[PDB]
Amino acid sequence: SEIRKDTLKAILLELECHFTWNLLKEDIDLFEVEDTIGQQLEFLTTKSRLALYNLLAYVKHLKGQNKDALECLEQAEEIIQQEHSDKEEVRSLVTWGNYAWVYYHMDQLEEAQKYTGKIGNVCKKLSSPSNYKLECPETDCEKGWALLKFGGKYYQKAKAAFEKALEVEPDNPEFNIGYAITVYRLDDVKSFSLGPLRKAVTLNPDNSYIKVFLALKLQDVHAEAEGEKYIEEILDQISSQPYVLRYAAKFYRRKNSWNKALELLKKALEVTPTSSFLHHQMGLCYRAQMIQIKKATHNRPKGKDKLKVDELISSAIFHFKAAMERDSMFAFAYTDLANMYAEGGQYSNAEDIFRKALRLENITDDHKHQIHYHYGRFQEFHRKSENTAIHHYLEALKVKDRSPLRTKLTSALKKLSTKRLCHNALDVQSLSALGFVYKLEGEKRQAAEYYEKAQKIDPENAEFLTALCELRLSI
Repeated sequence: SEIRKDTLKAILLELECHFTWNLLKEDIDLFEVEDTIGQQLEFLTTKSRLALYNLLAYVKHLKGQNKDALECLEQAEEIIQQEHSDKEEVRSLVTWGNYAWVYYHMDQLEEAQKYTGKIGNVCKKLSSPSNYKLECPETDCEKGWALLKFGGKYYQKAKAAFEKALEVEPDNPEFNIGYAITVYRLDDVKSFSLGPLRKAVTLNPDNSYIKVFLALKLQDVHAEAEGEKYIEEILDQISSQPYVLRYAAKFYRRKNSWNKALELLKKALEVTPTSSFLHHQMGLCYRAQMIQIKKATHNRPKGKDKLKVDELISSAIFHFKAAMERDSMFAFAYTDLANMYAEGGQYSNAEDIFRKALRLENITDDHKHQIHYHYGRFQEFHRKSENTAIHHYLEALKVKDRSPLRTKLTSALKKLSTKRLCHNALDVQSLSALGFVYKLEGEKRQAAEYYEKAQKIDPENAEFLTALCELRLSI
């Protein structure tokens, strides 16, 4: 019954849980996010797992695995009853909301209704100003973690949420970890997060997770020795924790300690061998060492150095391929592989990989942006095909017009267009590109001038029509 389903849905929309927090699947690589959560769950004391489990449920639902979501929620509830607490029913609200939603998506409306009933009973007994939600620091914290896990588009939101929690308990250890981590990811380099991370470490003395990020930030601001002291402080504790291991390995990698990084990444991979992220990290290690050697030997490594370089290239390729095999949506692996091929002169291979990458549909717009950027670079400096380079820089801008890559893209587009003017009138490609760039930079008259020509050459082009229709609104 559509009527009953919508009637229930109206209530579901009032709840506080992952299903009402605007966490768009399009914004993430589902398999990566699932991998990340699984890694954070490893050998983690059960108590600290609640939020993870709730989030994992939502993620399993996003993957079309509602039963696995049920399993995750069963685990979350068990964690809740394991804490024996007089904050129990309150602590169960998110889990219950997720239950209600998951049962709704399984067309099992009465179950869902049971959970909305429990939630409503709790809200009424506590005389909440809302019928199906309850103002709660814990819930703000949980939402903070969910947002943070959905990536760069959500960091500001995450910060807001942690701050709300922090407004109630400013010295709560967990809230402080979430806030500090969020400001850390926002730092990507700035170091606004240094104070917050120091405080978070102070409030969580035996927590490896927060210390590794303090170490990474200390490294960022050229306080390497202190950071390394933190890393050594957590080494023994993290030997079964792939998630912390990979950041410790990152610290070592950035310090050029290749074998230390590889040692930790190998332990991590032994915990979670299905991980694309971990393979990709290994490949990055091999690659960085190879680059360091080529640099030192002025691009002519001899003897042992030569052997080592070959071996490193093969290892890097191996790991980027492993990462692609474990998650076809893991875009960084494709572009790193293709770029390594391109550097070695292997243009046919680079092209195979790039083409696979350009044909992926269900990846995020950020990844697509970057893929187009890299393929355009490949076209400009290796193929020497300025037209295709223009096409892809343009695509990169269309998909995501305000990123750290915006100036590179716009300047490159202007430069390549001007180079087109050396012997020929502008192609429709270059005209389109300049129209786009100038419209984006605010030069509406010039943009309009370029689109007029683009149109005159291609009269039925819907893009030029729409651009002109829009531009004629101005001034």
